Amino acid sequence: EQGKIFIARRSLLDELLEVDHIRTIYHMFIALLILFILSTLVVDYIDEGRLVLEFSLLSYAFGKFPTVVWTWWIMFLSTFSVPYFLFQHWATGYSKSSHPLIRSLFHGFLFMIFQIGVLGFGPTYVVLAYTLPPASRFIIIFEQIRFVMKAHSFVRENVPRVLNSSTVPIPTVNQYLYFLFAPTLIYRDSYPRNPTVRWGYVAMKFAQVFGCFFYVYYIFERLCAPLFRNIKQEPFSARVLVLCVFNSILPGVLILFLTFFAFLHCWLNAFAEMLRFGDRMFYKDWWNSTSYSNYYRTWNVVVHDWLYYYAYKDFLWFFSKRFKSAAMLAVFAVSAVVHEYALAVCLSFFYPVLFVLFMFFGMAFNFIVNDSRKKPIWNVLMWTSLFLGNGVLLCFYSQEWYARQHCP
Amino acid sequence: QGKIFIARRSLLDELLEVDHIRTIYHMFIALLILFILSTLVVDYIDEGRLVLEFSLLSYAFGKFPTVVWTWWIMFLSTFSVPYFLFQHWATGYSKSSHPLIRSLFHGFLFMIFQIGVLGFGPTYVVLAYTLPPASRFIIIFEQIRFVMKAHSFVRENVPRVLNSSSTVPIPTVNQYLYFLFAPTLIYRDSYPRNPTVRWGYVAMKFAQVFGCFFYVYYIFERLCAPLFRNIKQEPFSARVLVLCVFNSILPGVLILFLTFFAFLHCWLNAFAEMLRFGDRMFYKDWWNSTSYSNYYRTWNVVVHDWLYYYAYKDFLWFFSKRFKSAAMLAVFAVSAVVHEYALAVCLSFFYPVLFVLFMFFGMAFNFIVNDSRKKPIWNVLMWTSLFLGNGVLLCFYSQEWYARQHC
Amino acid sequence: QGKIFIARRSLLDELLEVDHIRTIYHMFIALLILFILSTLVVDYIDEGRLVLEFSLLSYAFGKFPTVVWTWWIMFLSTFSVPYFLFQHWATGYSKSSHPLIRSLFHGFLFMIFQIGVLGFGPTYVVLAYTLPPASRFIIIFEQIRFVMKAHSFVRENVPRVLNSSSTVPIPTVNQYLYFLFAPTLIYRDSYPRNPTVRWGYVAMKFAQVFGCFFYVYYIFERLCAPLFRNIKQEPFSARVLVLCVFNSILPGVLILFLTFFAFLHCWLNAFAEMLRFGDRMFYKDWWNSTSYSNYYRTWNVVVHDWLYYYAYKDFLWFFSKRFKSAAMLAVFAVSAVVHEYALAVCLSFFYPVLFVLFMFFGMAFNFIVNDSRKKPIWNVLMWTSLFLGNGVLLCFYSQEWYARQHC
Amino acid sequence: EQGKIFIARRSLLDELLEVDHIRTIYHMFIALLILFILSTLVVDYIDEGRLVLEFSLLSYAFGKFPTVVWTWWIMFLSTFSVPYFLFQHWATGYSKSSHPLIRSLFHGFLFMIFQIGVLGFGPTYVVLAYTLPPASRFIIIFEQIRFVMKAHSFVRENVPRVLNSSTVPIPTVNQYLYFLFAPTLIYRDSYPRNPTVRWGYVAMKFAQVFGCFFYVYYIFERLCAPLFRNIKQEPFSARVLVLCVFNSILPGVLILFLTFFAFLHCWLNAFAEMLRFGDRMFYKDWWNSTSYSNYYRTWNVVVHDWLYYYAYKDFLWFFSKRFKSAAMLAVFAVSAVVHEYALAVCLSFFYPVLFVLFMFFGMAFNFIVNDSRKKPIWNVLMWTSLFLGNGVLLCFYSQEWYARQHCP
Ligand SMILES: CCCCCCCC/C=C/CCCCCCCC(=O)SCCNC(=O)CCNC(=O)[C@H](O)C(C)(C)COP(=O)(O)OP(=O)(O)OC[C@H]1O[C@@H](n2cnc3c(N)ncnc32)[C@H](O)[C@@H]1OP(=O)(O)O
Ligand SMILES: CCCCCCCC/C=C/CCCCCCCC(=O)SCCNC(=O)CCNC(=O)[C@H](O)C(C)(C)COP(=O)(O)OP(=O)(O)OC[C@H]1O[C@@H](n2cnc3c(N)ncnc32)[C@H](O)[C@@H]1OP(=O)(O)O
Ligand SMILES: CCCCCCCC/C=C\CCCCCCCC(=O)SCCNC(=O)CCNC(=O)[C@H](O)C(C)(C)COP(=O)(O)OP(=O)(O)OC[C@H]1O[C@@H](n2cnc3c(N)ncnc32)[C@H](O)[C@@H]1OP(=O)(O)O
Ligand SMILES: CCCCCCCC/C=C\CCCCCCCC(=O)SCCNC(=O)CCNC(=O)[C@H](O)C(C)(C)COP(=O)(O)OP(=O)(O)OC[C@H]1O[C@@H](n2cnc3c(N)ncnc32)[C@H](O)[C@@H]1OP(=O)(O)O
Repeated sequence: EQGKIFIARRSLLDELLEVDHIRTIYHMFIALLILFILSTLVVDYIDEGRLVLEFSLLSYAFGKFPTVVWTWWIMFLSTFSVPYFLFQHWATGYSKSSHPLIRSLFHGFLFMIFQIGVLGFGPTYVVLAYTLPPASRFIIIFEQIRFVMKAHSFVRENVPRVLNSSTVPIPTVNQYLYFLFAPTLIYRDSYPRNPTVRWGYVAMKFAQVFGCFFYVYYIFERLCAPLFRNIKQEPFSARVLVLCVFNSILPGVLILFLTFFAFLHCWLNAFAEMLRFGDRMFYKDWWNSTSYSNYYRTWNVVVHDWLYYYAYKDFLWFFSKRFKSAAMLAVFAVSAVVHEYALAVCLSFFYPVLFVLFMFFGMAFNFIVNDSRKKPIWNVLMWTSLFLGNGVLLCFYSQEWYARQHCP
Repeated sequence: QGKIFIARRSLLDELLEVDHIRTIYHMFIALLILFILSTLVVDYIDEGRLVLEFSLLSYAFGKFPTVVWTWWIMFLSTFSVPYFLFQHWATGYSKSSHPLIRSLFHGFLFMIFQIGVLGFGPTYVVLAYTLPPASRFIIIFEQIRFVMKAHSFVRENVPRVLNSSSTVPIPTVNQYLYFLFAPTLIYRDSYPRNPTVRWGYVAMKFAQVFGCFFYVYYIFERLCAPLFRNIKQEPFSARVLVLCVFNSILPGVLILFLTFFAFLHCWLNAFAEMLRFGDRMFYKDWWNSTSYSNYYRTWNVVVHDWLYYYAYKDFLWFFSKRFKSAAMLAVFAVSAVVHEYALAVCLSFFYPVLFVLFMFFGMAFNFIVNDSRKKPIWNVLMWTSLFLGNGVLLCFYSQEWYARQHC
Repeated sequence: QGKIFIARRSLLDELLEVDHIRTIYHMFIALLILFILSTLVVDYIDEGRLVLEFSLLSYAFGKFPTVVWTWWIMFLSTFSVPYFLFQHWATGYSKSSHPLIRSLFHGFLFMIFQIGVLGFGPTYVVLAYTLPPASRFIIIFEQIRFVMKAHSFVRENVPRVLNSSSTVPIPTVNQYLYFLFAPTLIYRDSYPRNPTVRWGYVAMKFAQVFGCFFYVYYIFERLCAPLFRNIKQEPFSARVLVLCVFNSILPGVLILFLTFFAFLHCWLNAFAEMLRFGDRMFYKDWWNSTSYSNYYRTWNVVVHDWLYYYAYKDFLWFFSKRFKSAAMLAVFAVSAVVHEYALAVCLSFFYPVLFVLFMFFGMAFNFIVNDSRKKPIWNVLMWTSLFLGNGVLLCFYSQEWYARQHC
Repeated sequence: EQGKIFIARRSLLDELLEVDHIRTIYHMFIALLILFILSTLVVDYIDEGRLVLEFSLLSYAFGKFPTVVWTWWIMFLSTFSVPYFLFQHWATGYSKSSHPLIRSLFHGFLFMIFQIGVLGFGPTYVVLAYTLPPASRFIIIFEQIRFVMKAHSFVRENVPRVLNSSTVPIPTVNQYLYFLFAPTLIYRDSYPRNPTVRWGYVAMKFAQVFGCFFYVYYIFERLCAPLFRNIKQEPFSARVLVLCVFNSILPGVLILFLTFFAFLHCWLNAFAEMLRFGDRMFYKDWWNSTSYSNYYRTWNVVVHDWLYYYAYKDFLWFFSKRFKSAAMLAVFAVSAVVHEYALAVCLSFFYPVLFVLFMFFGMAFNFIVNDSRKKPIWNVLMWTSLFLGNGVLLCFYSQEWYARQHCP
């Protein structure tokens, strides 16, 4: 059935991390992390005297922070106010008059131009006018996509209701405000209250997300930054970009793992705890996934859920009756266009082949493990090829952005 | 009393096919192969040719034909003379003039065998040619194995015939040969028979032992041979010893895990598969262990079996069980002396305190994690202390070897 | 058609316990031990210390670790790839697109194995290091053994599956391993099982092989090494070659008898005893043989088995049986080529006429004693001609080697 | 029962030498003999040019041959005539008168003094007066012992007959003459005639005995003679007599084997064939023997038969009833005294410990193989000790004769 429920709970990691053997693997992992930190520290201190811990990169990336604070505030207030009261005025007087669609088309057009202009351009304008640095630029683009999807959902959950006729009204501002912070992207008025906020627990999760971000940042500064200088100096057509596409694979793996952990688990669980959300199914065991059709285990449930429900459904609805292939290619096209837009405006670089090559590689992997081929040789090969290929194309992307799209 | 076989599949096979752990495992193998491939193609581009040439291996293995002929001697000697002596002791018991003179003389002859043929033969042939400390390890390994199997083949049958009618059973040699190759150190005839030997399976396990030995070799050389030479040359001032302890951690734990795997799981399973042994209880889940007194979980059970059953029980029988703590101290002492002998003879260096400090460290760790603290903070601290302690103590050991004995 | 096992106890054991022959045997052993003791105590008094120091042995054995690793390679390779290839050929027969393309490709792969891995691998590894002509002998021995066992393991099963329902039987490998160690060269599963292995008996047989090898060594060195050096130095003029042929007779026949014993009786029985093989038909009574055409009595049957059953039968199948003589000539040719290859490669000398002249000599001897002459005069003349002929031809061979190739 | 019969036939070697495997061993043995001869010949000819074949030793040993011819002729005629006609006159008039033993004692004393003087001294006198060389001296002593035993047998076979009373007379001279050449030492008048004399067969046997004697002689000259020179020069107390007591063992074995073969087989079988004797059991398979008591397999049947029947029987008769040990020691003493006499008069040397030490060694061997010890280790040890010990004591005998009983 179509909808959203609250069965799964906690997460998908807190379920395991108290299974004895997995728990001890987890603790060994933490121990190796902390000993790697202490090793780098007290092996580049006694040898260079400085104990560097360079805080250069983020001090430039975060860039103009008060501007993103101010624009995020006005954007939150816009998304919190204008769609709410707009729909409020909308539904209350739906079929008192205007037996044709005139009222509908007109006000829906007002809403559409609101979204596209104010919520599409306003952020894009304030991010391309001041030539924002990517990190803060990424914050703005990210929150703008978030608010676009949340507004589309708040108006997708309630317009088929009022029209089927009593006439369901808009909900309380005291619940809309909450939905604007809920760890989800499907509007519901029904959210289960966990018993109590555990202030110690949310403090621990905030500590974990901040420590995870700082460890990500430190590993970056120490291992991915010097690579970036040495692809900074001579980037055009050296055959020694190979030297580092064979030298950032492992910290690329580490960054992937820790950014997933931090953002998809600690951040979301801490906000859930401060709000007592209840579901906490923010990710699936993506590593076990095998194929796209009917069996995909997304690594991000919120985005996959919104995507499926609000694009694929209505696309099979409108397009045709048996052209599933058309509708699936359509949801691929939607995801591709929005991802390319995000990454392009975020990295001042129009290079649209990244996502589509990602999907070709996903076809490759899924195929080489979806011929009923459980044989571990093929799983190991899939994993090596995943790591290697994502590193390869990451560095080719960084190269093309840095050399051929920098120099004439 | 008595050890009797039940279980199977070690722990790793059963544990792995749990899907999450199986994918963790495949990720680990992918990271290993990518690590070695990347390391290779990074130093083919920054140095020239391949930087792995198998240098230290040939110096380690050394006098191999010596070890093959001494292994045939030791094996043949263990196969015949403890067995022949025992079969001679066997038939004529309880017909003597004096009840025990036959025993005194006969057990004297057997002790002579132990201390001379297996106690001196191998150690003499290893200290004559001053063998390279790897093949020297092979020989001392085999020597303690054969000494323990002989002590077991006698302790498993002598008390049988002695108590009394046809009370004197003595087992066929055709079983003794099998036990000389069994994956255990308690003599038995009670070994079951998996339906077959799976040649594809032993092919895989032997390929796997070969690959893991090769890989530990690669890692060890490239990642701590330079550190070894540095701790050799200038070993006195604290700077380089700190620099070494704080860089001998990650490949340290890596080679530890890989050698534990390749030897306690893969090698033993290849052989037990070839001999259809059944009880593949070769290691308990070391990583979850708690403390010493009760419910200890050893990381290899065969030596733990022998130690418990053939030292603790018997020092109980020697001292009334009110001074059990005293009896317990001696098994500590036996384990200490045997390990100190092994390590010294294999490393031409008499440094006693290694094992006793390792035991004090294990005691401190058990104090950290036990008492049902179970707090992840204490467990993480225990793991960091284990890794770092193994590092620092290996390095202080290799220092006292490189410095204050070469100097 | 088909060889099937019946008999036992070679010939020597049964023949010996006839009392007269048993006492002849004990007299022989007494003369051997008295000969070596006397020889020793005569040259301890006329020279000083013991004159036996094992000089030429170490030069003969030479590159042993090379031969152990190439033996493991050859053994493993023979164990797996003929077997694996065959099991692959097995399951899918009679499902092909073209009836025989699968065969053409598959048999090509197997021929590739034979000629390259077993036809070149061992010969390449023997001619690379220019191995000493004793270990080189070990390797060529093992190589021809494994080639013949592979040809047999294929000729014993391919014609089975081919003729046609479940007509395709393919035997377990756990049997293939046993046949790779059996004392024969016709693959079978039909091997019986004497009740047990008799460890005292194999102890005796291995002590006996060791002693007989030692003794052939002693005799060979002391009695024809000086003659070897003399035929080396001045080999051209007839004087020393006459002097050598007329002194290479008695230790010649002695080492011949002793090596025949130690290898065809003792070694094979030790192994067949270890593997409980049963049919100990390892040699027919060579000394009573009569002629070639019919009722020939070979001195080792295993090679004779292979030769007859896998060359003569098949050249019958190639040429209609009216030119059987022509078919018979080819098995002569196959035996000649294989022996010439063995001897040349093992002795770095291409002298073809050795085997064909030995065959002409055997023909002349059979003409001497056969035709039911049976007169003791002709039999004695045959034996003198055999002993003397073996002597003279060995010496002309060693001359053409020492002289016209070193010169 | 006591007596002599004609069951066994041929010999004990002709029985085997047509068993296939033993036959081929025999032919290999002959081949090794002839090839050893050709080797010595054409390896000391091309190397020394002489092809020596020294005929020195026998030309001195045989010595005064016409004297032994003449004395053997007169001795044969004596043994052929005087005991015959003496007993003839004896028995014919036994109990016609002389009811007491006077006739008996008197004529028996005449016979006894005949034997001791004429047949004991006459040969001993003609061999010690001309100081005969051992070889011919050996012929004379040998034939004298032979004739003594034959006369004692001819008078032992017929005196208990005439006295038990008709009165059995002496036999025909035409049969006595035959008995004086029969290959035996127990007088019988009953000898089976084989069908025919095989002149080719007796020619072959004479060829075999002459070739055997010449091969014995050649091996002696070549291998035992140089040893004899090197114990000739410095014989007193060297410790290098050991060098050759460890260097004549094998040709001592060969001489033993070939002298046994030749004399006990070819000589006796050829004379049997020229006389068609019938028994031809001239030796037992002595190598298998194990002990003296009840189980001895003598290597010489004629002498063992005479010894037993004509010494042991009458010694148990006269001595006592249950003192078998006494009677056995008595036959040992008789054999010892006669053997020591023979060897002493033959080698101009009184050294009586040889035979008794032989018998102690025989005790040793028989004991170490008569404890039900079939184990081949003990049989091999017995054979090695037999060869070694007989060589040892042979050379100690030759030493003592040559050095301490030559020099003052
Ligand atoms: C740690 C990750 C490392 C990754 C490394 C690279 C690996 C390769 C992959 C790389 C991905 C890109 C990564 C970029 C990251 C950027 C950064 C961000 O944070 S952006 C977020 C990015 N995440 C996406 O964009 C999701 C990617 N995938 C998708 O967009 C969709 O999930 C997609 C297109 C794969 C979904 O496909 P469906 O909806 O189109 O198609 P259907 O399953 O195949 O077909 C319809 C059938 O499925 C049934 N179905 C679907 N869901 C069902 C359900 N829940 N229950 C029952 N039936 C269901 C339907 O009922 C129908 O079957 P009936 O006809 O009914 O039999
Ligand atoms: C190739 C040879 C190499 C030899 C190398 C050295 C080896 C060691 C030996 C070296 C010997 C010496 C060599 C010298 C050579 C010189 C040169 C020459 O040509 S000279 C001739 C020399 N040959 C002798 O002189 C014979 C040596 N032996 C003897 O003289 C006797 O044969 C002797 C003393 C051993 C015979 O002993 P019994 O007659 O004394 O004694 P009994 O068997 O032991 O006891 C009586 C019991 O045996 C029964 N008995 C005897 N014969 C029997 C039979 N045929 N059938 C049934 N019962 C029989 C009797 O009935 C009685 O037993 P109831 O009381 O009846 O139960
Ligand atoms: C990958 C490895 C990681 C390395 C990192 C090192 C960190 C430090 C840790 C360690 C590494 C050491 C490195 C050395 C290398 C060696 C190489 C080898 O292959 S050797 C293997 C182990 N090495 C030993 O040295 C043996 C272990 N040493 C021990 O301490 C013994 O195992 C010991 C002393 C603990 C044996 O046990 P107890 O002496 O503590 O026993 P009681 O105190 O008598 O307690 C027994 C009680 O338990 C009951 N019990 C019943 N069933 C039991 C059972 N199955 N096991 C134990 N107890 C049982 C009995 O009924 C009894 O109770 P009631 O008090 O008498 O009433
Ligand atoms: C200690 C040794 C002494 C050395 C001294 C040397 C002196 C000289 C003598 C030789 C030493 C050589 C030194 C070389 C070293 C080699 C090393 C080894 O390990 S190899 C071993 C032998 N060495 C060979 O070279 C193989 C023997 N060589 C041969 O000649 C073959 O054995 C050969 C050719 C004789 C095979 O037999 P066919 O070819 O003569 O057979 P057909 O003429 O076809 O007669 C077969 C007839 O017999 C019937 N038959 C029935 N059952 C039979 C059976 N069991 N055996 C044989 N024939 C049988 C059949 O039905 C057929 O009759 P139907 O004419 O077709 O009607």
